[PDB]
Order: sequence, then structure tokens, then C-alpha cells
Amino acid sequence: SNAMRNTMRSFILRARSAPTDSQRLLDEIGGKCHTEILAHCMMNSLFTAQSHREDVVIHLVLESTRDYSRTITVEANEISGFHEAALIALLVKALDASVGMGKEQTRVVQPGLTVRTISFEALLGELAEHHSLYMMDKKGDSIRDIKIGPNPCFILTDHNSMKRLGVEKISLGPKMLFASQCVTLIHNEIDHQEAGW
Amino acid sequence: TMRSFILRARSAPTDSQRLLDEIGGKCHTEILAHCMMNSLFTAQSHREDVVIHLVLESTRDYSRTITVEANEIGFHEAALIALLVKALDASVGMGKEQTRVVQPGLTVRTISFEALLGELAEHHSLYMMDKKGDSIRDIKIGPNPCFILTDSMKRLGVEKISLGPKMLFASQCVTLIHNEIDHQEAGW
Repeated sequence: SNAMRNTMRSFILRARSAPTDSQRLLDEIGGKCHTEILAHCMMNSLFTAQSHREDVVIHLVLESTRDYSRTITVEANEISGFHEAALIALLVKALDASVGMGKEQTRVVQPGLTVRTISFEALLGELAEHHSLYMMDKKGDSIRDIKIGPNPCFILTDHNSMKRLGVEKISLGPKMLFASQCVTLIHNEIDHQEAGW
Repeated sequence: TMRSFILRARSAPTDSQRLLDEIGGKCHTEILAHCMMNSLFTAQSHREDVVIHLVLESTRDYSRTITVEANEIGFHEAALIALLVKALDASVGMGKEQTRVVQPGLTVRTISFEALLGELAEHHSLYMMDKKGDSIRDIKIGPNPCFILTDSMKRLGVEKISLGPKMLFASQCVTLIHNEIDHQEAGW
């Protein structure tokens, strides 16, 4: 193996129960669709105590729709608080800007915030090229026992087409965890591997 | 075994209203809820045998300690924050060194941070976040551990640990602490 330099970390939250409708989104906070998890995932994936993390991208694929899913891409680099309402707000903003889009389309919302009518599977297609793709599997190999690829990208669900795309299964531990908790764990293991300890 | 956490929420108001006003405020009240959610809940269900003590310090008089016990007690910010508001409201009028039961597995106390440490030091293995501390991965977590989390110590016998190279939110530290005990106990 090579001595890696620090690379982009990406995450994909497949929120299949999540409304693409701006208002039905704020409605599901604490509701059966559990819309808080998106905000926590955003928090954990982009923020530490001191700073925001450099070079992180989260893709939120909001699926529950009358037409196309909205893929909301947040980039820690250009996104100039971390509580549930403020991050959920970033979403509503991007959702409002997506209304009336047709298929296979892209709309800049603000610096480092984009919305796209791209399928989950199509999006994987694009990331599959130059990213190391990973998914969660209680029966996958412990993450502490693999060498995490460069430009890694982690599929988290709010819950073989995959094997074709080179998607490798990993596990973070014995227990079932919130997607938001998976984020912190992933980040931490790459922080270790990068630091060498 | 038992797992415990203490969160010294210095500058977290003991008043109910001022707490709600701090959701995303100068003092970030949201992190109390997140600490609770991560210490008490997994995706499958609540955790067994977990206790969290929240020490709220921004007080007129005495600070309030809210102990939540996983065995006894929505997971979103407003639900767990509501638990706290109920607890602080149970605390109005309390004297120094008092205890008041809010509901099964919810308790409010007018005991100090160090006063609580002193008690816990009797039986718990005390631990502290320190970027210079041993890596949690290299030590064997002691029996009945308690993890101090910020927003004399050496005398009480608390020993320093680091979860990694970076500076995390208290709530992120809870996740990584649980996950390490989870590993050591399943023999991973």
C-alpha cells in the first residue's frame, strides 16, 4: 500500500421515507418518517467542536415523492448553527428551489449547496468512478480491520447492482446505530488511520 | 456492567425559559438533547444499564443535576429538551443538597459538580477527555465506568483518555465511548 495523503470524505444518506415536499418535511420531525436524523447526519458529518471539517461532502437523497427524488449536496468547503432547526432549514431552502424541476437536472442553491433530480442509483454510478464506495453491514468486516480507500464514500440508509459498482460491506460494531452515529464512527476511524494511531 | 456519563453544562441555564431560548444560542442547549440521545438510544431501542447526569450551572443560586436512567425513563431535540424543562420546573424552590423525583428514572438535585464527582468516585471508574490522554482503544475500560464531559481531578483519581486526534462535541464523545465498550465486551 501507498502512504496516503488526506482525501475527500463523502457520505450518502438514502432517506427513502423522507418527503421531497418542503412542509411535509418539517412535519416529520419526531414523526414516523423521523426527519431529525437528516439534521443530525449533517451535524456529525461536517462539524467538530473547534471547526467545520475540511473536505467533506454529504449527499442527501430524499426519496418520498410524486415524481423525482431530490439529491441535496452540501459541501463543507463552500458552505459559508448546528441545531436541528438551522440545518433542517438549509434543506427546506434547497427543496423550495427544486420545485418544478424535470429529470436529470441541476440547480445551484447557494455556495456549496446543490439540488439534483438524480436517482440514488445514478448518483452511485457517478461516485463509483473515482470514489471507494462502502455500505453498512453488520456482517461486513470491521472498519478497524480494513485499509479505508482514498476518497471514500459511505452509504447510510435511514433504515448485485451494488457489487457491480464495487460497493464493499463494512461493520462499525456489534450494535445497530442511527445513521447519525455511524457518521461519527466513520469519521473517527479515518481520523485514526490518517493520524496513524 | 453499568455505564455512566456526566456533562458539565457550565452556562446551561437552570431556568426553563432561558434554556429554550438557548436552543442554538450563545450556550448551545441543543447539545444536552444530543448527549441524551446518544447515551440512551440506539437504532433498535434504548440501551440497558446507562445513566446520564446533566449538571446545569448557569444559576441564580444552586446548580441543578438531572439524572436520567435508561432502564426507567421521541429522541428528537424537542422531546428530550421537554424532559429537561419538566425537570427544571420540578426543581423550582429547592434548597441546597436536595433531591426531587421528577418521574421514574428522572431526578433533579441541587448538588455541585465536584460534590457529584466525590460521590461517584467511590464506586465508579472515573475518566476524562484529554487530547494528551491514553487512547481509549489501548486501555481496558474498568468496571462501572463514568465519563466526564465538558462543554483536584488527580486527587479524585480520574484518569485521562483521548478518543482520537480531533476535538469532538460532547455528544460525539458519547457515541465513541459506547462503541469502544461495545467492542471490548463482545471481544472484537
